[PDB]
Amino acid sequence: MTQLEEQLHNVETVRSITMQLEMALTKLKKDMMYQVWQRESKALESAIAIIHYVAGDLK
Amino acid sequence: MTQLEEQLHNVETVRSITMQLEMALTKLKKDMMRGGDAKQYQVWQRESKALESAIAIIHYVAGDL
Repeated sequence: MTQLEEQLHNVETVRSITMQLEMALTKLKKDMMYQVWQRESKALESAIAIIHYVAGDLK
Repeated sequence: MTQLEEQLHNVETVRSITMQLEMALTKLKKDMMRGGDAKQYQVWQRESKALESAIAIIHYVAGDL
């Protein structure tokens, strides 16, 4: 159980930090909101969507 | 200037978090090289490569380095 709890903790940490990154990018994009600002903001939304998706498999 | 400082500090927070993510992925990686084999390591190798590629994109777009 201790070692399984360690593996679980390492997966949960990755999941938690990925959700934090999603929020940091959201603040970045929200705060910055002309095409180039707009285009970076869409790119950030897309990067956020991606890492959210990829991280879903972590459960 | 308020807008510039706020953007710089937001990009800094992105840098910090992405550094922390990369460190956590390194640890998760040790455990996968040891916890067994089969479906889940190959599932993990898929997921890890995708995660690191998502991080590379974030760096390209946010430019945190």
